[PDB]
Order: sequence, then structure tokens, then C-alpha cells
Amino acid sequence: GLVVSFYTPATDGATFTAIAQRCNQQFGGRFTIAQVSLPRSPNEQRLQLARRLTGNDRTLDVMALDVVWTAEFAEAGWALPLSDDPAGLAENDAVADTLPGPLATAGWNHKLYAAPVTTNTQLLWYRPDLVNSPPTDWNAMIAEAARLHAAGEPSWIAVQANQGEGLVVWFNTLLVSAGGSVLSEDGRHVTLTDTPAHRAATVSALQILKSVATTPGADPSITRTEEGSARLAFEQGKAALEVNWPFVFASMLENAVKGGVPFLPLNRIPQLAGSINDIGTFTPSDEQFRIAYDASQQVFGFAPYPAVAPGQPAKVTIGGLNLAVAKTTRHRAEAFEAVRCLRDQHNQRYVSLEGGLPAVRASLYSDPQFQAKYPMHAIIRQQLTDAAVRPATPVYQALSIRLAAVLSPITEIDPESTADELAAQAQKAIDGM
Ligand SMILES: NNNC[C@H]1O[C@H](O[C@H]2O[C@H](CNNN)[C@@H](O)[C@H](O)[C@H]2O)[C@H](O)[C@@H](O)[C@@H]1O
Repeated sequence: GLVVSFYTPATDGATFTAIAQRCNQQFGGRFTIAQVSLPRSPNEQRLQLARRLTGNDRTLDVMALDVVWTAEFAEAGWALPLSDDPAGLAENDAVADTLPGPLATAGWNHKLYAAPVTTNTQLLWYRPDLVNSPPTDWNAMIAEAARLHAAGEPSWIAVQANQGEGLVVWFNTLLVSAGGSVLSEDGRHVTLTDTPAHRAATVSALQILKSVATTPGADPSITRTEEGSARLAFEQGKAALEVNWPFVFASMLENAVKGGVPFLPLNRIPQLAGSINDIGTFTPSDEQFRIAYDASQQVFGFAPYPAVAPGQPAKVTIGGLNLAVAKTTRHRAEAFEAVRCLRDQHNQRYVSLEGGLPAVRASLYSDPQFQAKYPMHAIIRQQLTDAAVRPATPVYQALSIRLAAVLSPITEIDPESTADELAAQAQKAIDGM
């Protein structure tokens, strides 16, 4: 029958292809979901979609939107409100058994414009064979990287953050963790420097970025404008401390079994041979998972994101993907039906355990069979409960570009003057409304 296109980031395309294929057996030939890949960066994902939306591409049906695009797409009329479902089922489906942090990212002006499908929060990843105890705060992280550098041990702090959205994410986490915020609640004022408490938070966050950037043994790619991978730096043994999204867990086991992780040679364990399936994905039996996970715990551990203020947890910026129906669709009913299928319980288990993307369904975090294959479940749920959020604003794209340009390169941050430049550049973004 008809085709419901489903646009997703390319790096998630294989996972969402598998989910769509399952969702295609259950429609009785009524319609087919066809996954289509978007570029790698949040900005380029947005740009492709926005061009199809303003060009009235009537073949565009469902979109997996980064959480930061809700306000823009809702205000533009690009994402239909869930109340536009002709079946009247989308709003109830979106909220049922769904964690509240993800749902907050899918709303605008008191209505839902998307149904959460994946969430995200960054954890600390470390080498327990080199790091006795995982650092609990950023001053401790810096001390540990220095101690490692002294011992001729891998010394990079691998943070997912070059010159783009990931750097804004890192700054946002530090800033909110310190009690600050980029914008006011309504999104209409810049709050980086408008009170002494807010200025103090901004300066504290910038001090951490500068200190990490200039720790002995720091990654030489900080000043270069290339796009390194924190994930691969850690897997290659160049960092013993990494802060990153939880997909690094599935990557570590899979790549170790393929022989790509020097300090974790799971490829030499006979019981794991053939645990990579015919399309390249680690697909262990329960016993194979136990063997791989137990081996990995010697060289790979996880911990909460480091705090800014010692003694209480960080407030960690939330990420993820929300499913929206484009205003271009010719088939609203089928597009909202597809959204409900893509986020059902079975596909939520798959997106986390095979795809590495945290599920949004609250039940899974209380399910012992999920918890046994997703060992970071409790820290993830904790960090999703008191999450930092990036500012929700229709001019987010312009705001993020302006902030990233001030922050990068982080070796050049001067906390007091950089705080004023950040506030001035944020104001310019807000003024374009
Ligand atoms: N395949 N696992 N990768 C996870 C996820 O990472 C990105 O999204 C996350 O980071 C974004 C910032 N850019 N990071 N360099 C952030 O905006 C987003 O909210 C996070 O979910 C990828 O964009 C995404 O495709 C990946 O799924």
C-alpha cells in the first residue's frame, strides 16, 4: 500500500530500519514504513528537513527530531500537534508509560508536537585497571588526568565536544550544574550574566572548560577544527576517562568482539566466536553476554557524570529523538499509527539493547530482564529525573551556532571576558525573533 517515509539520523538508520521492518509485518499490507537517513549533525538534520518542509515535499511523513528542534518545528507549523491525529490516539499514546523528562522536550506552548522515542544522558566511562576510583567532580577529573599523564598512562579526558552542538551540550551541563541557565524560562531573556548568581555560574562553567582543555597530556585536537571521536579515543586506549552518551557501552562490547579494542581482546575468547551476526551486530546469547560483560568490567566501568559542586550530583543535559508527523504528509492517520508502532514496548527494548539509545518507556527501567542487559539503567534513570535542559526556543539553531563559536577553541576561554561575549552573542540570536 502507501509508503510512510521515516527520516532519521544516518548513524541510527540501521537500528530504525530494523524497527520499521518489524512494524511493517504488523500493518497487514495496509502501508509500509520506509526509513530514510539524514546527515550526522543536529544542524544538518534540521536543515534537510526544513528544506523539504518549506518546499512542500509531499512525500515527507515522519521525522525523528532532535529534542532541541521542538520549539522551532512547532512554531513554524512543521510538526503537527499530536491532537491532529485523526484517530485521536497519539496524545494518550505519547504520554502513557513514558518518562517525564523526555515528554517535556516534546512540548511547546502547552501541547505535545512529537512522541518521544529515544532519550539521552552522558555518563563517565573509565578504565578501572588504570583509575582506582572514578572521579566524582570536575576538579577530581583534572587531577586524575594529570596523575595519569605523570605515569605515562593515557591522559586525554575524552569529551564528546569539538566546535558544535556537543560543546554547547557540555557547557550547558556545567552551567546548569552550577545553578545557571542560558535563557530565562520563557526564552525571551539572556540569563548568563544578568544577576551575580547567574554570572558566577557562567564563570564557574567556563573555568572548568578552560582547565580541562589545558591539563597536561590533553588531547592535541582541541585547537584543531577536525571532528574527533571521544568514543574511538577511549576504544583505542588514548583516554582512560571519557564522558559520553551510553551508546559507547554497546560499541565497546561489539568492537571488542570484532578485535578493535586493544586492551579488551574479546575476539580471542572462543565462546564469543560467531556472536557477531550476519549484518555485523553483536547479538549474544545470555551466556555470551555474561562472558563479554564480565570480561569488560576489568577494563571498562561507568559512573555518574562528574559534578561541578562537590557533594551533590550533576544536572546533566538531556538528549534524544522525538517522533513528529510532518505537515506535508498526505496520510496523517497512517503516519500517527506508524509513530505508535515505532515506539512500542518491543521496539523500545530493541532500540536500547541493539541500538544503544536509551528507551523512553518507564517500564523498561523497572524490568529485571532489561536491567540485566542494560547495566547502566539506574544511573540513566536518575540523571533523566533531574536533567538539565538546553533552552527551548524557535531560534535555537542560531543560538547554538553563536554560543559554539564563542566557546571554541576552549583553550582560548578567558572566563570573565568570555562570559560577557557569550551573553552578547546569545542576545543577538534572541534579537532575531
Ligand atoms: N548512535 N548513538 N549516538 C547517540 C546520538 O548522538 C547524537 O545526538 C546526541 O548528541 C547531540 C549533540 N551532538 N553530539 N555531538 C544532541 O543534540 C542530541 O540531543 C543527542 O541525542 C546524534 O545526533 C544522534 O544521531 C545519535 O543518535
